[PDB]
Amino acid sequence: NAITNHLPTAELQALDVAHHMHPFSTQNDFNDTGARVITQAKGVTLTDSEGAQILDAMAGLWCVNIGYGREELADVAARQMRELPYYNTFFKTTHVPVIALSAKLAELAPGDLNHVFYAGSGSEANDTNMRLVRHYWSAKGKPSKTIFISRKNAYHGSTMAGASLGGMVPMHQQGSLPIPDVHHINQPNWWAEGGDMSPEEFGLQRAQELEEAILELGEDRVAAFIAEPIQGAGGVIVPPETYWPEIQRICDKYEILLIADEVICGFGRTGNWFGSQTVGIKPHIMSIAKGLSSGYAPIGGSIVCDEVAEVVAATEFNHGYTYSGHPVACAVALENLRIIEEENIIGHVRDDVAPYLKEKWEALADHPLVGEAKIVGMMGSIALTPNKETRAPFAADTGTVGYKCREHCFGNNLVMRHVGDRMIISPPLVMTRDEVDTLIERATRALDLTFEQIKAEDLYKS
Amino acid sequence: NAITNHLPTAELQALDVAHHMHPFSTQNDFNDTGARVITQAKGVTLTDSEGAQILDAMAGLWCVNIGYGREELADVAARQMRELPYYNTFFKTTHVPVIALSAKLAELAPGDLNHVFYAGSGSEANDTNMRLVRHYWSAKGKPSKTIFISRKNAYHGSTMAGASLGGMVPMHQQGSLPIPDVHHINQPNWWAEGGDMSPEEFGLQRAQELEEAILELGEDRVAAFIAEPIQGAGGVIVPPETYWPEIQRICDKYEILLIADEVICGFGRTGNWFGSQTVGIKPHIMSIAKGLSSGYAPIGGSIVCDEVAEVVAATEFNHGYTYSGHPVACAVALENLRIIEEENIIGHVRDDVAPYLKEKWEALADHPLVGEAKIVGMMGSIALTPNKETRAPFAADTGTVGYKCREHCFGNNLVMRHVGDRMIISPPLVMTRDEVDTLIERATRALDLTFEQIKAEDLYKSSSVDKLAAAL
Ligand SMILES: *Cc1c(COP(=O)(O)O)cnc(C)c1O
Ligand SMILES: *Cc1c(COP(=O)(O)O)cnc(C)c1O
Ligand SMILES: [Cl-]
Ligand SMILES: [Cl-]
Repeated sequence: NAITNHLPTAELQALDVAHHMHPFSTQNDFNDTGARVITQAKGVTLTDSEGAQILDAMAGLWCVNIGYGREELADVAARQMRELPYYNTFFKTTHVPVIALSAKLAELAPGDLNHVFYAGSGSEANDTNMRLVRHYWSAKGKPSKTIFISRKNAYHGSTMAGASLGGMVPMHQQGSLPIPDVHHINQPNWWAEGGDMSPEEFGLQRAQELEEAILELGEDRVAAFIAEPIQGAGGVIVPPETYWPEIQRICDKYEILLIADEVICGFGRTGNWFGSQTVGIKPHIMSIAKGLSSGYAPIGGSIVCDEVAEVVAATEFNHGYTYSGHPVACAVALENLRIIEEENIIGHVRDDVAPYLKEKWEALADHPLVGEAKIVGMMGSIALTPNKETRAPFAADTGTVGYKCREHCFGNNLVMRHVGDRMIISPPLVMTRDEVDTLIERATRALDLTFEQIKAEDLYKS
Repeated sequence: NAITNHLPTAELQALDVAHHMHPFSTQNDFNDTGARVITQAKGVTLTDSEGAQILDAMAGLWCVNIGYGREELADVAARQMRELPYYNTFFKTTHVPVIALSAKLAELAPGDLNHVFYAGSGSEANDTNMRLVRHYWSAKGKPSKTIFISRKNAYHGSTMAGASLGGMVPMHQQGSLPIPDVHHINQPNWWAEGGDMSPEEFGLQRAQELEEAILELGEDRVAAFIAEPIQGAGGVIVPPETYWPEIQRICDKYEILLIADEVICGFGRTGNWFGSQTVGIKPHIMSIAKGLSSGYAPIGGSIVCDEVAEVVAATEFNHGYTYSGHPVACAVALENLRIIEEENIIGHVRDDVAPYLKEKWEALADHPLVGEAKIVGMMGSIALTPNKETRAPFAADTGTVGYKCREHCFGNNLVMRHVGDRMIISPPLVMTRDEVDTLIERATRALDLTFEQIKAEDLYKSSSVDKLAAAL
């Protein structure tokens, strides 16, 4: 039997759990609940192997920025695969797709971020960052500058390096992690960690932790601060207005590289080409992936400022991947950016859908179960809480209420994910206002069903 | 901002060096000589932006196994990209391409290798292996088993972990590497490191370093031994006949996982589906990429054995990449595997081209510059030497002669690379006998030119200490 969309879902699910190990999963869970089989997608809508139509408020995995079914990219890939499906960039060799895409990326990246080292993923781009930066500081005559400073509940990939830069304890527990010279300061999540400080003062305190970490560890030991402009996988944590201005102040004062992990935030997600632009900072390096190709072809990379590139360009840089700059991926990514740029999809975000989504998403704070509704551009979160006044957590294991809401969302044909007891959305940037209404309608029904179930099941308390 | 094939080569090269940071390079010597722009390819032939045609004896980067120009992979990618160009396998969700690819890999991987964890590259596959294997020994109640044992001059990728697991000193010197709990033993390269030992004695000694390492580190600390069946990037080092059987028997003595890095050797390269079949080992995990999709789309992974997958299957495995199982990459890899299987390309290697290429390649040992010619399946190397009898290296820094030979190759429209003073080839598996003939004629002319050049440069010499040792 050939394995196609024509096989019964149950049969496909058996083959799935028998041979395909899923990311971030307990694989045995698939014996009880088989994996949902997505077979097609168009616009913002997915269809599963039973014909159900799900609104994908997560855009695949924060990445399908131009939405599904844009055929220009499939035409661009086929044409590239026919002419030159692959050649390497190792042999003093190059091709037009990576040349074109590198010039395009330099143009879009603000300031002197004008050079791209290519990777397959956001994880591999942050491996590049670790190796590039340490080599950079040695080449500058300061090889003791090795420490990357990150944050608890940051997420920077799933390689050995990526997982170590992220701040997920569960990830650190697997692989003898973190790798040496990776440190973590606290995250600017006011709702859960703010105490009774104002958001504004809490944002200052959390930013100041970078200067204290520098002084504690020694400036001669610190290589870089790496951070998501807005934490994505941590639960769409929007920092207070005070946070990034004080980070920038600290980075301006001390000899440290600022690494904006733009893997989720890049390419329109926050209303600008880069989250760095939105929050007002000036990184020396940006990690990119995901929205770079709207997820249609695997590709990521590091955009690097002139000064770092110049110093390393005088050295043999012994790093890189067989698929670095893969011509087809580059051709797909370039068409993605043309479609975002020339159809003004970022304008569509800034002026049309994001203001509408904001008004609707922030009104969910009116729901009894929702203590706060945070959103920038097209990434948003809601904290579910048993007490809005105390901002308290539920008594149950953090994520029990989130999981119930998540299940109610999917059962109501909407892709909204939980991180603990926050729910998160990251819909395609081409989403229209009428589509926002459906999202809000289904999110509200799922939130009501979670409320009643929690009440009935005795889980509404702190 | 319109950059296309129509632009002059000189202009394209200026944009390249200005914005494109090349892997494994000194970016600045692109200011000296700009990059060769490859514009198209078909079969085994590259064309560059000036119309020059190059026989690609390296198959892109050890990966274009079905050769260039297979428009089926484009049709499959396009059709997958219109139907479902991306979905994630993170949300208790899946899709048909990753399901079918996994079932095909489980059927092709011998024995109980029946489970695939997907990556984007061979490097990410090895990051998976480190996190998976350490987590597995911890799940088994033995958390102290963390040390990956690897080899010098091994190559296992370029992530923090891939670079660490490889054995390239220049790679260790960038990133504060190797990361902890990685140990390196010596490599089975008899030509350069054999001393006065016979090859098969040397083979046993080199494999015995694995037990020596295990015993000096402690069985309670060791988690895995990882190794390429045949070292590729280190210069296609074919171990002596004794080497892999002893490794295997050492691994069967100890609680240790054998990981075969099949990123190069996999999918026909050595005359079998996997280099482990050819060298006769039973790995617990195989790392895959390159030939998996014939490089037409980026994808990698780890093929995992039943007992390791099942141990982990009972735990939340907090690992994975957005593009793990990417539906277009899978569809392409599947079609690649279909073509390899249904057109019997491995049979074409085994019975037609590999024996012909072996005959002709090993005859290169008759060349006055060549000291040895080693080939398994469709990967080969030759050692360039000033003295065949002693195997003594050139007096000039290692790679001086290899580099000169590489240049004569590219001047003869042949992609033959050097690793130190070895030349290496890894041609597309669908290479025909007439294409072998062109390869060898070009390779032989490049050997001839190299030979008379270094002779004129006064570089055809071992060290004066090695020349005196010619006193027999
Ligand atoms: C998704 C994520 C990554 C991981 O990139 P992969 O392609 O999954 O390896 C890295 N950084 C950030 C900020 C991410 O959100
Ligand atoms: C090429 C190589 C790798 C790395 O694969 P990438 O796709 O470049 O990350 C790993 N192992 C071996 C043996 C390799 O040759
Ligand atoms: Cl929270
Ligand atoms: Cl040698």
